[PDB]
Amino acid sequence: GPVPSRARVYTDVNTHRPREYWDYESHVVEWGNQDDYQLVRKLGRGKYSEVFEAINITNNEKVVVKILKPVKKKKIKREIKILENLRGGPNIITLADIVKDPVSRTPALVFEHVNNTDFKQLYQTLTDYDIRFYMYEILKALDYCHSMGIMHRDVKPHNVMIDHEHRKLRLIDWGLAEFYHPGQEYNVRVASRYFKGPELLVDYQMYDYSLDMWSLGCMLASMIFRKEPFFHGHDNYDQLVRIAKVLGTEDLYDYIDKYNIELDPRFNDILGRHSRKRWERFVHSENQHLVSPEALDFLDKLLRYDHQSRLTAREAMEHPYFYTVVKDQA
Ligand SMILES: CCN(CCN)c1ccc(Nc2cc(NC3CC3)n3ncc(C#N)c3n2)cc1-n1cnnc1
Repeated sequence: GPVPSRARVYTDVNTHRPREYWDYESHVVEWGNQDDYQLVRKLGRGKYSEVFEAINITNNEKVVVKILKPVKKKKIKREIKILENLRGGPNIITLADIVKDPVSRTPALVFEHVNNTDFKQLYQTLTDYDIRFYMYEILKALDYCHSMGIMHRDVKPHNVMIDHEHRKLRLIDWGLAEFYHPGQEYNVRVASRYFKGPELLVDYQMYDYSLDMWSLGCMLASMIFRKEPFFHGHDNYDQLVRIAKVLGTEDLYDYIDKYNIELDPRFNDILGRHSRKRWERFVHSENQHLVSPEALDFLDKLLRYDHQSRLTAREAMEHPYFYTVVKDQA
C-alpha cells in the first residue's frame, strides 16, 4: 500500500472546529428572493454552470450570477459552505446571495462583481513589480483558506480576477474546493491539466493544501518566462513527462519510492531518463526583465515533486522576492 501523509501545517484545524463547520451535507441553505435579480448578459459557460452579469433591482448593484447545471446536492452545499466560511477573508470572492432560478429549478449563486482586466492584455503588460504584487495578493487568499481548513484545488489564471485599475484581486470558483482532513483520500481528477500537481498525476490520493502551491508555481513560471502554459502536456500522462524534463527523473523516482506509489505501467515506457534542468534555459531577451535570482529561488521552492517539501503560503510570503512589496504595503 502507499505510505500515508499529513499536511505539515494547519493539520487539525477542521478537527478543532465544531462539526457544522465542515460537515456540509447537514448545511441547510438560506434562499434569497430571486425577483431581486434581473439578468443583463451572459459572461461564460462551463460543464457545471452558466455565468451572467445581473443587476440587483433592490439597490441597483451590479452582481455576477452562477446558475448551476445538474450537480449533486452535497457538492452544491460544499461550495456554499466553503464560500460562507471564507467570507470577509483577504482576496476571496464574496458570495452575496443564493436563489432558486425558476427556469432551471436549480440554484444560482450571487457573487460580488469584479471589473476584470482582459487576461491577454494584462498578461502582456505586467511589470516584474506587478507580478510580485499580485502573487503576494494570491498568497494571502491561499494562506487564509488553508488556515481555515480549505484547499482550492483549481488555482489557475482564469480563477484569479484582477481589476488592475483598482489593484484589486479576487480568487474565484470554489466549486472544486474541499475541506482538509488528515488521512482522507481525495479524488485526483481535479484542476486543469497544466496546473495538476504530480500527486494527482501519479494517483496519490492523500494530498493536502500543498497541491495549491504547485499550481501557484505553474502560474508564476508562466508569468516570469512568458510561456503559457509552462508545462504543456498533451494528456495526463504526458503532463508528468513535461514536468520530468524540467525537474528531472531522479527526484521523481525518489518521490515514488518514498511514498511507495504504484506507478501506472504506461508511464515506464514514456518517462525515460531526464536530468534536472537549470532555470536559466527558459530565460530569453524578451522575458529577462521579469526574471531575478529572487524569482528563480522562489519558483524552485514551489515546484517540488514531494508535496511535503514545497513552501507553505506563509513561508512563500516571507521569501525575499516579496521584500519590496511587503515594505510598500506598510
Ligand atoms: C461558468 C464558467 N466559469 C469558469 C471559471 N473557471 C466562469 C466563467 C466566467 C466567469 N466570469 C466572471 C466575470 C466577472 N467579472 C467581469 C467580466 C465582468 N466576475 N466578477 C466576479 C466573478 C465571480 N465569481 C466573475 N466571474 C466566472 C466563472 N465562474 C466563477 N465561478 N465559477 C465559475
